Amino acid sequence: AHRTLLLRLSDSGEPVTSCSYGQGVLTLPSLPLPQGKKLGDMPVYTVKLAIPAGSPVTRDGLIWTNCPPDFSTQFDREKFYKKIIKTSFHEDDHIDLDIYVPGTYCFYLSFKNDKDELETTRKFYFVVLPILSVNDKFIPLNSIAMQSVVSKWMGPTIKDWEKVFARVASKKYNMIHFTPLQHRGESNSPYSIYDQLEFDPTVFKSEKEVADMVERLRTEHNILSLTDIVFNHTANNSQWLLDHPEAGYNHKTSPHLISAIELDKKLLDFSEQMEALGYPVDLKTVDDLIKVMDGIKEHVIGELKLWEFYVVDVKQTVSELREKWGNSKSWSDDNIPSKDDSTNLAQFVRDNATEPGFGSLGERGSNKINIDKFAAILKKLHSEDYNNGIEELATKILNDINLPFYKEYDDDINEVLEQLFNRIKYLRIDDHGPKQGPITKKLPLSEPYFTRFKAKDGEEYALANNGAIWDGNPLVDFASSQSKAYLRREVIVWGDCVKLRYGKGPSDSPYLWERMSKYVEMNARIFNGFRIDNCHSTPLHVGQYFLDVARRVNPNLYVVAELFSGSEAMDCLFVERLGISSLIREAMQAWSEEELSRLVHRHGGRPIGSYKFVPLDDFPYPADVKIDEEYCAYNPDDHSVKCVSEIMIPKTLTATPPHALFMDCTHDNETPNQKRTVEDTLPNAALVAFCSSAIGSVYGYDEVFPQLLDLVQEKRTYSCAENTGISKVKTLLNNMREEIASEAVDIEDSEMHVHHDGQYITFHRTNAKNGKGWYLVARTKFHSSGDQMLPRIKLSQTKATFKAAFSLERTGDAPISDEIIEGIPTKLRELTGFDIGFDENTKETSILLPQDFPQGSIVIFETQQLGIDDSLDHFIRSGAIKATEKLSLESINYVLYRAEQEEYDYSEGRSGAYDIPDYGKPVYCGLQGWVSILRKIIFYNDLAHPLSNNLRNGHWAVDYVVNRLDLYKDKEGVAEVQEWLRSRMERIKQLPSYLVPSFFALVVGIMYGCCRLRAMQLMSDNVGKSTVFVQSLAMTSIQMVSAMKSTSILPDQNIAAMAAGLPHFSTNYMRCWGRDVFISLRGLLLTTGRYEEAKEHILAFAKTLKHGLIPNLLDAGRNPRYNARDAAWFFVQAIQDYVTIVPGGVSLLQEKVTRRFPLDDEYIPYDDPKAFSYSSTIEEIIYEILNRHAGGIKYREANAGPNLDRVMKDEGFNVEVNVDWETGLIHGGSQFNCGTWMDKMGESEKANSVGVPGTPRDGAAVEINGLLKSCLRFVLQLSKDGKFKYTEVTKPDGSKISLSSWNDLLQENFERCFYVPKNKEDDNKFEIDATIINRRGIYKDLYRSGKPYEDYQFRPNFTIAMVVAPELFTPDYAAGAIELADQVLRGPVGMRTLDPSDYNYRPYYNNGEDSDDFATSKGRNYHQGPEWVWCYGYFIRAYHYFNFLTNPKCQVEGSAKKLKPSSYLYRKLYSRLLKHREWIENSPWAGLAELTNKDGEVCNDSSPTQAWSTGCLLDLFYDLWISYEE
Amino acid sequence: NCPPDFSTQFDREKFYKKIIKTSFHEDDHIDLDIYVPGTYCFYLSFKNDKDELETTRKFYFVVLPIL
Ligand SMILES: OC[C@H]1O[C@H](O[C@H]2[C@H](O)[C@@H](O)[C@@H](O[C@H]3[C@H](O)[C@@H](O)[C@@H](O[C@H]4[C@H](O)[C@@H](O)[C@@H](O[C@H]5[C@H](O)[C@@H](O)[C@@H](O)O[C@@H]5CO)O[C@@H]4CO)O[C@@H]3CO)O[C@@H]2CO)[C@H](O)[C@@H](O)[C@@H]1O
Ligand SMILES: OC[C@H]1O[C@H](O[C@H]2[C@H](O)[C@@H](O)[C@@H](O)O[C@@H]2CO)[C@H](O)[C@@H](O)[C@@H]1O
Repeated sequence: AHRTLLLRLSDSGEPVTSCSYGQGVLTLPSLPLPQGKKLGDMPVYTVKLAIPAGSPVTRDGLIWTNCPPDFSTQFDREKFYKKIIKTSFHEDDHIDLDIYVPGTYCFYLSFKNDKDELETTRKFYFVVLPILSVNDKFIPLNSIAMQSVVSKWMGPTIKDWEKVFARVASKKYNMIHFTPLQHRGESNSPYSIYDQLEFDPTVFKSEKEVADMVERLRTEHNILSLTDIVFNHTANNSQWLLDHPEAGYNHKTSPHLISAIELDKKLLDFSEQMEALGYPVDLKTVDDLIKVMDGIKEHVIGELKLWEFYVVDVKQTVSELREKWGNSKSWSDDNIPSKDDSTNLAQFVRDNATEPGFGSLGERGSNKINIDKFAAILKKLHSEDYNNGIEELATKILNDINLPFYKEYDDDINEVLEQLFNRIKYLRIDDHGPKQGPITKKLPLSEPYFTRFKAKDGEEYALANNGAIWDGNPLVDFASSQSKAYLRREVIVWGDCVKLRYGKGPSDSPYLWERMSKYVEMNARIFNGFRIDNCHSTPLHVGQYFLDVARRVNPNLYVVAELFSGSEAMDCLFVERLGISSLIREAMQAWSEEELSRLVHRHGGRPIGSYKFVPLDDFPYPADVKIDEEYCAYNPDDHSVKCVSEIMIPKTLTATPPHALFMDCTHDNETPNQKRTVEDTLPNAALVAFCSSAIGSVYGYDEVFPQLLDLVQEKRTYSCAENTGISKVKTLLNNMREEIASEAVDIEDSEMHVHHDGQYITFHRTNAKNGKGWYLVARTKFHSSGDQMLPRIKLSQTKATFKAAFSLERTGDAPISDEIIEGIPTKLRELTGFDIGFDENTKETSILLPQDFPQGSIVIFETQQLGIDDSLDHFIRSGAIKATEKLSLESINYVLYRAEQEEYDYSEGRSGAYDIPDYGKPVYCGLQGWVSILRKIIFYNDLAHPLSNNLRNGHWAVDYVVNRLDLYKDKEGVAEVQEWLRSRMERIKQLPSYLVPSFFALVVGIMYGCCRLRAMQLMSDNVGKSTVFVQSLAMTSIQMVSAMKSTSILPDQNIAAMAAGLPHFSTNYMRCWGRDVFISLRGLLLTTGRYEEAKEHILAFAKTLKHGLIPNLLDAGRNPRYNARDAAWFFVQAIQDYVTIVPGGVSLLQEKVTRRFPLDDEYIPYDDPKAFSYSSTIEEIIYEILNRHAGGIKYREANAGPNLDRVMKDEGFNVEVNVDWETGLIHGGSQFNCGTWMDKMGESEKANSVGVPGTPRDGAAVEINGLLKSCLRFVLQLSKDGKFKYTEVTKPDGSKISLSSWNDLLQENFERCFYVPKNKEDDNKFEIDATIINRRGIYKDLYRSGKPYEDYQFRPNFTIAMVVAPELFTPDYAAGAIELADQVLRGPVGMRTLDPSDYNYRPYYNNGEDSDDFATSKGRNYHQGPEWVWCYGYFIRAYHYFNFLTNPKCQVEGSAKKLKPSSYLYRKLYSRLLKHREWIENSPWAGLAELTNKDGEVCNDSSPTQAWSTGCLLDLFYDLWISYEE
Repeated sequence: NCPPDFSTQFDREKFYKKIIKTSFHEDDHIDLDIYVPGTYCFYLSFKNDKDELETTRKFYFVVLPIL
């Protein structure tokens, strides 16, 4: 059906963690194949790789992976296959990896670097677990019960072994771990394997003999089998070690150990003649201890030549100086240090005149000096004649060279004998190991560090034997040249075993790799898996190769490993590359009760009430996505991985901690009888069995054997005594886990709580799906530590049921037989007296233990959380899509957003946002306010967050989500969304309190994603198919477009009105601004597809025309202050954008509005019969704007006075506009007016700025004139097609000018007036006064301005003209001018409003400063430094256009021979949008800010989400889409 | 760069798509309807043996005027 997982990648190709589970591995969940399907009928899993659009990896990117393309192809570690990444600046690319067989798979990405070179990422691995079945019943990996049995203690017959099989089958173990069933070595230790390819001749005689026995275990007792596989060593008496001695490290293969060889055979030879002089041959005195140390000091150390292995032979080098003095005898460069600095001169010969391998160990005289270069230096430093003090000088230098080698020797020798008398002490003088036997040939004082033998070839070789250094990184081969452990005697050896020298591959040891390969695949044909002892000491490349050979034989190979590397990161890396399926954890390692509770806590599961993952505001919602319309397209027989909700966003693949196999006792650790007591066997195994993982035990733990069985010596056989000790309880524990294994699946599905009080340990296993759970109270018996009483156990909203209870008591000591390993007689008494009280009011269960509950006892309770059944998950994950069926792009605003000021409008100031105690209020009243807070909470499972605490303290926030929609119930689809929330929140309140936070965030997250998907479906294709960043930008359209009660765009009705920004531009007269609305109209309404909403805004604002201008402040239809010279031209530009984009957009021109003002610029009140009066067409409105400007405007603001503006002076109200008809430019404004987008009127009475504009833009502004040229071009081609009637324009005196002539006037004079030439020799043709100038190569910001220096200020306003009227700019002038803005005026998110090099530059805006500074006080800096985000949009829109025309590197051949931008340009565009994507990601408001202080500094006064901030970035994405993506 | 119909004007650099019907047996025939005399050219794009995009030369043909 659907076995697909989503693996999202970052911009650097690294996998993205969906949740924080800790250091882990991309493991895919172990699930059975579909009903009646084998390996190869279909892919086991499909990993959907998601690459971000426009990311640096997409540039000529390829996905490499060693995943075979089909089931027919075998797996190869180093054969990677190509996959092409479909590059796009809008749409992410998805690449499927079909996997047909479990194993280890990795992937890396290759791409074109920014240096046009090739670059490669890391290799990222992911493990597909094997499928474990016995006959035809699937065995979940976390329900494995493994019984480890040692071969040599099971009897001499195959049927005598099958007696042991029946015993462990009654205890209901489902897996048996075998110590290697091969022919054992001399010492008969199970791990010293004589021959790897031959089984034990005593029991088996063929491979089929063991294969039939293992298959018998499968069909008879329903038990799988696996063995140990030994890679690191082999027995010291293998006949192939004689035939092929190079398989281990010897004096030929590893020459550095020659020094350690001559020391090992110097001690076996010493211990054999030791007794002759032996003052303390075998004693236990303090004087005895020192006398053997003196014997070591004098009999071997003094007889080992002072060790020339380090020291250069002093006199034998001087002898080799006179011998050929007269050959190569000359040096050159003066870098030879003076003899005064003896240290520098001594090491200078070390770096220059030395033989290969200086410092390293090897042969006896391994460290040597190159004589021919040394004598050449001696002749250059002292004299060419030898007798001139060379014998003195050459010896002085060599002695100084050997000074560090001598101190390297004294530090080595001290560690040689300190390790000796500290090891001989414990071995002989019994501290904890009684073994003071007289030195024999079997047991000398020296442990054989090297196994000596005579081979074929003639030579007598000397291989060593592995072991373990006490402390040290296990990744360092103690036999390799990097370690000095065999020399300094820092190795605890195993004489039974012998080195296995693998190299970099099969080339260093051919026969060893071929033998181990055939040895691995032999056991792979028979058994179900392997066990690797000390896997951390086996090299990676060695373990990788052989485990892959095994998986080719047994595709369902189950790998266990005792892995204790340096850290958790190295443990995960070994699990990643080797394909380990389970890690061994030992419960006997816990020294105290608290360490056991912490060990059990690590492998028990997740906390109770843990948050569930949901796609939120960080996912793409493709409008064309498949949907489980009622979460019903699932069949239990398909065994498909489920999506999170009705939306079919597949299950995310995230790193999870590697699976654990918890062993209550292995075959190497001491018995509970030894480390603790025998009674602890019951509570220890119960705590382990309750963990949500695989469990196991060694044979004898359940049968309470007295002490740890010596794997080397002991020959006794396991007892056939049945049903001893815990055998009854393990049958219960394993049978109970079989009931749980049927439904428990992933990591979020099993929860846990563990408590430790004194000697008691509490375990509460809970299934998060149905609410069924187990409660374990286990009193541990580490020591007999007196009576302890456990307090009253309290379970909230839960009912408990007694299951079973036992006590383990000791009845004397164990028998002492020489034939049979018999355990300690124990009584298993069932317990009673447990009182389970249930309060029928508070629904609280209390549990009291009886006083007869001795240490070493347990009691298991079956428990069930109240309010949860099996049908709870389906009821929450269904119906939300049908509930959002009737939602509109307007109605989604009330479900998801609504600021507190917007909510006060509908609620008259009564409601607002829910206040979270000890935190604050969410940013929006809708679901977005919750999602913005919950995403970080769900990611970290922060159950201690103030919101998490409040959710389980009561149902206030639960009812708040449902009760909000009463304000907007009458709107389209909101009622059905509220009913889905009402029914689901009602069902949630019936749950336990501690489970409400996880379920509250799940219901809110599901409805949010359905509302966000519904939005992408209602929008256009370019938005509903793009990256999260583009869709997040598009959701700002829903944040701003809303219906209100205190304001609107129409004076007679209350309809949808685009707000300027939230929350400070949303209510009353502060909401609608004509300048802002039509700058954002193309991005928020046209790019998104809200064509009808864009028409309503154009028509409504057209009604409020006056003075041939559009009002800055639109109060619906009453008092619309006309303080704007900028607004009317952005308005007429939005009309062109409407007609250009909307199909049949020319119909807007003939739309009849009811112009609420007379043609003559007068003043009619709201209630006036002359308000409706006449009708106006958009054709007429556009012409009225063009001709009124040309004909000369003349007006003073109506109702001027303190009532209008409390700061504007009287002369400021009379602002005017006229067209200079020699240039075509539209000038206008005064130094007392602020009629541009930089609208800041001073209001500081302490700085004396009241009424003084901070940025008065009087004269010709680049924005106004650029929009004028675009409007003229639009109406010219409009008449050429027959859509515009008017073609004449009258000038103030009375003459007529054709509209074409006005367009030609600007075309011929715009660049001449504004452009500042970069060379001073061209200043004579561009109307420039060079005395007042800042930088050259700049398009001016103003023309004929009141302040002449403000004319030449570098401001981002010229880019608006570059976007709307590119014909006014010669390409090379515009490209160089906009490159200056990129280096100087471009901030990280916002565009610097003023050149930082200017003297008026104050980039910090703090409206509320009461100082005497003419700028900082009362926020006059508004547009004099601060970085605005919308100007960034117009900047990059023209940065892309003019770099595409100028720079030849920004162009590449396209289909149909249309010039398309290069990846070099897309790379530069993508980089300049990273800060915007980070901003909208990590902001509580799901948008982009209005303003930013200097260099990205957050401005508190800035509105956190602004309409035209995100709308101008959507303009760029639509530009690249509508022009190239065809 | 042949216009699709007589209403569409001629552009030197605006080329139009035509799909080649691949077959191992049958050749494909693609018609180029010309409505006005002038200079017309055609080139072919295809998937290279390197799985890349490759283009042939521009091949011109002249339709003489009617006098
Ligand atoms: O209903 C009648 C109406 O009459 C009066 O309205 C006028 C104001 O008195 C008058 O000052 C003016 O308001 C203008 C202002 O002159 C102009 O410079 C501009 O102001 C900036 C602010 O300087 C700036 O700080 C910022 O204000 C934000 C602030 O940063 C933010 O942190 C938060 O506090 O919200 C503030 C806005 O509420 O941005 C603005 C806007 O760019 O624009 C102002 C609005 O046009 O002209 C008004 C014309 O009606 C009375 O004063 C008013 O109370 C009456 O309701
Ligand atoms: O010239 C006054 C005008 O420009 C200043 O900028 C430059 C100036 O253009 C240079 O000639 C020289 O004087 O360095 C000045 C910067 O220190 C001021 O920045 C500007 O505010 C002023 O109006």
